[PDB]
Amino acid sequence: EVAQVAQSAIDDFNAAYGLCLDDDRLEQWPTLFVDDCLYQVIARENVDNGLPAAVMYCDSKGMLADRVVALRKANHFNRHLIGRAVITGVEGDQVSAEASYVVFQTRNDGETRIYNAGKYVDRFDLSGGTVRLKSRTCIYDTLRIATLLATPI
Amino acid sequence: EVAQVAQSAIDDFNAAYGLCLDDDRLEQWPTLFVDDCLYQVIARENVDNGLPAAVMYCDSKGMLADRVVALRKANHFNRHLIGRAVITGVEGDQVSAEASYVVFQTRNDGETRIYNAGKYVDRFDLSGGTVRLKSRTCIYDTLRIATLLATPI
Amino acid sequence: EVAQVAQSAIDDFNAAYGLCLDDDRLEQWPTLFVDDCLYQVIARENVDNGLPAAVMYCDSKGMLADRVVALRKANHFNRHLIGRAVITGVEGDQVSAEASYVVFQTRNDGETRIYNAGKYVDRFDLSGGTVRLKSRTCIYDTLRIATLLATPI
Ligand SMILES: [Cl-]
Ligand SMILES: [Cl-]
Ligand SMILES: [Cl-]
Repeated sequence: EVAQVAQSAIDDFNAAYGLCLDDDRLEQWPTLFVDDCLYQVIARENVDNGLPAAVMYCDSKGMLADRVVALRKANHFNRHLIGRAVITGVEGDQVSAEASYVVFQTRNDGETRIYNAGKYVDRFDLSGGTVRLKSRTCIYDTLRIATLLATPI
Repeated sequence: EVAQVAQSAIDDFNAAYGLCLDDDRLEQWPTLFVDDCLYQVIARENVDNGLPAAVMYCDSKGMLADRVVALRKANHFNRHLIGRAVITGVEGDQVSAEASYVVFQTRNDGETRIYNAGKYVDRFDLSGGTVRLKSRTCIYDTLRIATLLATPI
Repeated sequence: EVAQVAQSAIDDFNAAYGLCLDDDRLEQWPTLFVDDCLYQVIARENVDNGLPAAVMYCDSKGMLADRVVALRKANHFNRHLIGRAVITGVEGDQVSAEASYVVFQTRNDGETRIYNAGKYVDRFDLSGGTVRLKSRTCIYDTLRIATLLATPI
């Protein structure tokens, strides 16, 4: 029962996380994390390098918010499909999980292409009747990724 | 418990809806709607225009059935992946929800391409021990879409 | 309740099955099947031919293991997205189900492409407090598929 509850909570979180970004409700995105959080976007191969280079990196909620503010100030259509989560550990109301994802993007030419494929590797805080990310690492396969005014994965 | 029940009902509906179309069981498709229904397929940008042009439009079950009949009479391989649904409102046994989707298509050259990416915006009727669409709007990103003898999204 | 239990078991199985292959934990893959199993990969159109040609075929766990051994001995990045399962029959603790899937692949040029789209047609053994495949047929749309040292779908 407790397993089913955490599974559903995390899968609901991921569905709403994808729709928040795809709908361009970027202001909601930082609220899905705890204040003292970690969000990063790193290439699959870099997750073995001595110095894993993140191409997007936020080590506080303030940095998440800074990104949303900048994206609004210095103003494609995105679509996430996120797989069902695999829970990989439970220590009380802290739950680790992973879920595959693909972000599809449609630009001005009108063709929808695969923009970024990867998997989320997460630590969720399920305390206090809520579901928020303590840490999310987007471990990605696709080489080309936006480096200027990039919308979150 | 009631939330879990509606969530599961809608996610089961979407899984079976995608497989019905992909398997070419087109005769089942109109049965997934109530009689006095609305099905439409509209571009993301048109959902702000003064006159949102739908490229596929049915305002009764009779129109759904008319499409299936025509597709059979005047005879690609499709594959849907549908995200988990986000329930956006509940008024008794009427439930609104949204779910991301991508339809992949394989034509005679054998390459599988992204045909149509979007999100379903739905009103479900969960009354009377059943799950049927009152209305489904497929809000889509991908520019090119079939305009002759188009299979439903 | 029993329906919800089988649904969750199968959807959890599929999530972990995709991640096992994508993570290159190929040694886990044969363990997801019973010993006297059937795994095959067959083109959609061949599922009507008098002699349906399978392009990947294993009729025991020994054959599954033989493939993993060969892949290790004679050494792309893959990403599965698997749809929610539709349960198509239940005879005690043997359950038939189907689920759409797309395997995305990223090769040396760095572009992520659609490698293989299809649906799983499965017979699950849910006896003895466990979830294992009795048979899985991957019925696929995409023409080009690896024929040398192919990683499982
Ligand atoms: Cl920037
Ligand atoms: Cl027509
Ligand atoms: Cl081989």
